[PDB]
Amino acid sequence: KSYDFDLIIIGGGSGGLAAAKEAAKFDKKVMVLDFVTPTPLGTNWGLGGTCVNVGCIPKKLMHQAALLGQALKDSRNYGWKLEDTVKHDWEKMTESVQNHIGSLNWGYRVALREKKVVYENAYGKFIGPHKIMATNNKGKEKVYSAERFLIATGERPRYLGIPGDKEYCISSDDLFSLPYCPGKTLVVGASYVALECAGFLAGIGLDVTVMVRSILLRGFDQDMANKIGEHMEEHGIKFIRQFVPTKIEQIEAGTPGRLKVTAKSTNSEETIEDEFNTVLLAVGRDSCTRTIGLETVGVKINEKTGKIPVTDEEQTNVPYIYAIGDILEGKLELTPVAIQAGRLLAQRLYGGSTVKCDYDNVPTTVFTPLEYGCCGLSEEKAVEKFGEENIEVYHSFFWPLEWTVPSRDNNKCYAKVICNLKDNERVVGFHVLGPNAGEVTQGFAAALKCGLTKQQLDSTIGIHPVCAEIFTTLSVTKRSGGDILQS
Amino acid sequence: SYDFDLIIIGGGSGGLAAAKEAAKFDKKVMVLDFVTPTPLGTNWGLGGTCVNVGCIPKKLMHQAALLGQALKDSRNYGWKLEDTVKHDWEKMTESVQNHIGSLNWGYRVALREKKVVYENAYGKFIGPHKIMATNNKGKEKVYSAERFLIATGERPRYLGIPGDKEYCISSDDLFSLPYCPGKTLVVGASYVALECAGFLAGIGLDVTVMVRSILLRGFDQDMANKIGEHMEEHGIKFIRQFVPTKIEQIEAGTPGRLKVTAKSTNSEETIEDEFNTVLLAVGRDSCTRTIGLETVGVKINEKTGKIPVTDEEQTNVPYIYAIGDILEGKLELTPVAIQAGRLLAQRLYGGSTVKCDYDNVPTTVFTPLEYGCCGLSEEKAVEKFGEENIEVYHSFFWPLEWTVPSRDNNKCYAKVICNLKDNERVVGFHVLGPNAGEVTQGFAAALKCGLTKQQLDSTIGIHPVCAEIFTTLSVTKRSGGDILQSGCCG
Ligand SMILES: Cc1cc2nc3c(=O)[nH]c(=O)nc-3n(C[C@H](O)[C@H](O)[C@H](O)COP(=O)(O)OP(=O)(O)OC[C@H]3O[C@@H](n4cnc5c(N)ncnc54)[C@H](O)[C@@H]3O)c2cc1C
Ligand SMILES: Cc1cc2nc3c(=O)[nH]c(=O)nc-3n(C[C@H](O)[C@H](O)[C@H](O)COP(=O)(O)OP(=O)(O)OC[C@H]3O[C@@H](n4cnc5c(N)ncnc54)[C@H](O)[C@@H]3O)c2cc1C
Repeated sequence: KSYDFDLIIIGGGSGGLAAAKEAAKFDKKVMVLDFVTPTPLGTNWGLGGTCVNVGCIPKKLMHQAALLGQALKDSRNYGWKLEDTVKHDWEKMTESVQNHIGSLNWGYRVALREKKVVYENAYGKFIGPHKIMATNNKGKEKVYSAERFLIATGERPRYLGIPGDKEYCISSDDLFSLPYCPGKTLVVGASYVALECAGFLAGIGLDVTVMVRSILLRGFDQDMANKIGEHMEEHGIKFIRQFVPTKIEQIEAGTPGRLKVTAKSTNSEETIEDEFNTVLLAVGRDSCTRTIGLETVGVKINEKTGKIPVTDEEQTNVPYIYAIGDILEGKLELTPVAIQAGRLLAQRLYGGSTVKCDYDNVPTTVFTPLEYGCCGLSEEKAVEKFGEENIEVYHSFFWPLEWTVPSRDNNKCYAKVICNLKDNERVVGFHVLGPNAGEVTQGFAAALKCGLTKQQLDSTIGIHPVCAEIFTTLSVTKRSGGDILQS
Repeated sequence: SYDFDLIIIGGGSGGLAAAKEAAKFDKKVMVLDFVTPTPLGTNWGLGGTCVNVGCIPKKLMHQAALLGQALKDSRNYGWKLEDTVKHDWEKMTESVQNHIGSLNWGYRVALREKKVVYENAYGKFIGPHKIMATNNKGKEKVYSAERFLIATGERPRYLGIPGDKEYCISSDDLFSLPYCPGKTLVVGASYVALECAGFLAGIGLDVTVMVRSILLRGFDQDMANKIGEHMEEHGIKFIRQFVPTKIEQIEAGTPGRLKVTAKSTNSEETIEDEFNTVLLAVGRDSCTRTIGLETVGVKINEKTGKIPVTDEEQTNVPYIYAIGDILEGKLELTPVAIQAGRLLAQRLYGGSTVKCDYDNVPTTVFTPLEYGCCGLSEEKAVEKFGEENIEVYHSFFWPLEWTVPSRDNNKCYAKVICNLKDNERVVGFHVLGPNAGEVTQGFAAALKCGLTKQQLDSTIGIHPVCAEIFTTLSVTKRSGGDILQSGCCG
C-alpha cells in the first residue's frame, strides 16, 4: 500500500486548506491542489478559495465600505463637521480590497510551505483508483497517487440559460475585481449574495435594482426576510417582483457599457428594463463535481444537484475518498462549517479522535444593509416541526442607542426568539435584525448548543446599553402581544 | 388605609422599573425623584444616573469618538475625506442632551399613563410608614405607604483635597459641560475614569489619566493592562502612582486654567502643568445618609452607605426594600437594578417566587478598545478553583474591518477560563475588541446554561465576525504558544 501521498486534497479552499493544516500536524505527506478556472470574462484569483477571493472577505469588506458611508453621515450630529457630500471611489476601494486579498493569498501559500504541505497550482482529476492527474496551468500533466483523498472543490456561480448572460453579465466572481465602477446596476436573484451585493452597491451610492423570481431569502424565516426587504426598499434599492430575465443584449460596449435587459413574469407580460451599466447575475451556485473524473474512482454523486452524498463522517461511498464543504449534499454552504469539517476530519483520520462535525443549529448572518443574524429554526419551520399549538414566539423592536443622535430608523431593528412550549420553552429559534448582527448572534448560538431555555434566557441579565440586550427581556408574545412599537 | 400601597424613593433605573411593574397590578404607587445639584449646580430630569449622567451619555460620546475613527477609516474604503475633520463639543453635547430630554419626558409620560403618581421631591422618612417629600421650593408634604422601596442610587465622590469641589467636575457635570473641556486630566482608574478619558481623547483632546494604583481594580488585571497599553498607544498620557493634593485656579474662564499638584507613594511631588478641566470622578457614595433612615429603623453599613438586604431585596425592616447600586454586596449596574426592581414587584403583587440572580452578570467597559466580560477573572478563578485546575484558552484577533485601514493588528484579545475539574466549564469570559458588549451578551446566556469548553468548541462560528474566535480557541496559556499570527492558518 505505498503511494506518493497519504492524502491529496483537491481544492485549496476553506475546507481544503483546513484539512491540510491539520493533517499536517501529524507528520503525514500531504499535497493540496488548487486551481482557479477563469470566469467567462476571464477573471482569476489566488490560493484561498471562494471565501477568501470572491466571497465573505470581499463582501464584508465592501459591506463595511457602505456602512462607513452611513457613518460619515451619522458623524454630523455627533459634532464632526463634514461636507454635505462625500463621494465614493470604486477604484480606490477595490484596490484596497484586492490588496488585502493578495496578502491572504500569499499568507496561505506561506502557511502551507511552513507546515510542509506540497502545494501545486493545478487542476485535479481522478483517473483511477488512488490515482489523480493534475493539469498544470500550461497544460502539463502530472499523475499522483495517494492513500486517501479529500474532494474540496466547492462550487461556482451559475448563469441563466438566457442569451447574452455569459457574455455581458458578471457574477460575484467578477464583482470583487471589477476594474470599473459598476454604475446603474440590476441584480438578478434574491438570496443572500444578491441581497447583500445589491445592498452595498447601493450603500456606496449606485442606482440599484433587484429583480426577484419569487420570494426573498428562500430558506430563511420569511418574515425576517420581508423585513430585510422593506428596509432595502426604504433605503433606495428598487425592486421588481416576479420577473426573470429572458435576454440581455449589449446596446453599447464600454467599461461601464450599456446593457438592455428584458424580462417576463408568471403573468406573460414583458418589460424592456431600461438599460443598466452592469448586470449582477448571482442567482445560485453549482458544485464542481462534474469534471474531476469521479467516474474513474466510483464515487457516487447526486446527478441532479452535483452535491456529494456522504456519511456523518464525510466519507463518500468510496472508502478512501472524503469530501468537504459546500460540495456536501444536505449540509450547509458555510466557511466555518467547511473549516470545521476539514479540521475535525483530519483529527479523526490521523489524530485518533471520534468527534464529528455537528451541523445542527450553526449560526449564520446575512450582511444586508441592515444585518440579519439567526440560529436554529425559523418560526414557520418551528410550527411545522413542533406544531403551531406548541410554539411561543417572544419578540420586540429596538432602537440602537447609536441611532438616536442621528435620529434615524426607529422601530426597525427587530429581534425575536421562538420557543418550544412542550420543552420548557427551549429556545429553538433565534433571530435578530440589527447592527452587528453576527457579533450578537454568535454568543446565543453557543447557548443553543447548551439547550438554552426561555426561563434561563430571562434569567440572564443584559449589558446596557447594547443592542443584544433586548434578548434578555423578551416579554411580549406574538400570540397575543399587541404592540411592540416603542412603548 | 395608607396613602399609597407602595412609595418608591428614587426615580432611577431601579425605581422606575419597580413602578412600571407594580403598576400592572393596579396598586396605588408613587415615585419620588429629586436631583440634588452638583457643587457647580448642575441638575437634570427624571430618569436617574444612567439616563442623564451615566450610560446613555457616556455611550453616546463614546460613539462620537468611534465615528471619528470611522471617518479616518473611510479613506481606504474609497470615501474621499479631508485630511482633518474638526470636532465641535458644543454641537455634540446639544445632541446628547436633546436625546436625554427626550428620555426625561418619556418617563414622565410613561408614569402618567401607567397611573403612577410622580412627584418631583426629595424623600425623607419621618417615622414608620411615613415619609416627607420636600418639594423644590421647600414645601413639605407627608405621605403614608404600606411598603417602601429605597432606590436612591449614589453620587460622585470628591477627594478630601482643597479646590476639588470648587474647580473640578465629575461625571455628573461632564455630560452637560457648556464648553469644550480642553486639555484635561482625569483622576481615577476604574470604568468611569478610563471611559471618559477615552472618549475625550478620541474626540481630539489632550488627555492625561492619573492613577493611584492599579487600573480597573476588580477586573481581570491582564485584560486591564491591555486596555491601558492600548489607551497609551492612542495618545492618552498616564501618570502612575500619584494622587492630587491640591487644585488651585490659575485663571477663571469657561475652559479656565487649573494648576494641579500631586504626591505619590514616594514622597515626591509634581506640579502638573495646569489643565483646563480636571475630571474628578473617582468613586461613588450611596445616598442613604440623609433620607431619614434612623426614623424607621433600617440598618445600613455605616462605612460604605450600602444597604444590606435579603436575597429578596428586603431590608431588616420588613416593609422596606432597597434596589440598585445602594445594595450592599451587589453590582452597580442598570440592567441589574431594573431586573431587581421588576422582579421585586413581580414577587410582591404578582405572586411569583423568582428572585434576581446576581451571579455571572455580563458587563462591558466602553474604553476606546471595548472590553466585555462575564464570570470570573483569571486570577479570581485560580483563587477559587486552584491554579492546577484552571485551563485558559486564548488568542489574538484582527477585525476584518481593520485590515483595509491597516491598523491595530494583534490588539483585540479573547480568552476563556475553564474549570478542569468540571468538564472545563467555562467560568470566565473575556473579550477585548470592537462591539465587545454585543459579543459578550450572548455568551453570558451560555454561561447561565453551564457552557462547557467542548460545547463551546462544538459551536460553529459566524464568519467573518469578531465573535467567532471564541468558537476556535485552541491555544492554552499553560502550554504557551505564540498567539501572534497575522494572516492565515486555516
Ligand atoms: C459571495 C459570497 C459570500 C459569502 N459569504 C459568506 C459569509 O459571509 N459567511 C460564511 O460563512 N460563508 C460565506 N460564503 C460561502 C463560503 O465562503 C463557502 O461556503 C466556502 O468557501 C466553501 O468552502 P470550500 O472549501 O468547500 O469551497 P471553496 O472554499 O470554494 O474551495 C474550492 C477551491 O477549490 C478550487 N477548485 C475547484 N475545482 C478544482 C479542481 N478541479 N482542481 C483543483 N482545484 C479546484 C476552487 O477554485 C477553490 O479554490 C460566501 C460565498 C459567496 C460566493
Ligand atoms: C458615569 C457612569 C457611567 C455608567 N455607565 C454604565 C453603563 O455603561 N452600563 C451600565 O450598565 N451601567 C452604567 N452605569 C452604572 C449605572 O448608572 C447605575 O448602576 C444605575 O444608575 C443604578 O441606578 P439606581 O436606580 O440604583 O439609582 P439611579 O439610577 O442612579 O437613580 C437614583 C435616583 O434617585 C434619586 N434620588 C436619590 N435620593 C433621593 C431622595 N432622597 N429623594 C428623591 N430622589 C432621590 C436620584 O436623584 C436619582 O434620580 C454608569 C454609571 C456612571 C456614574
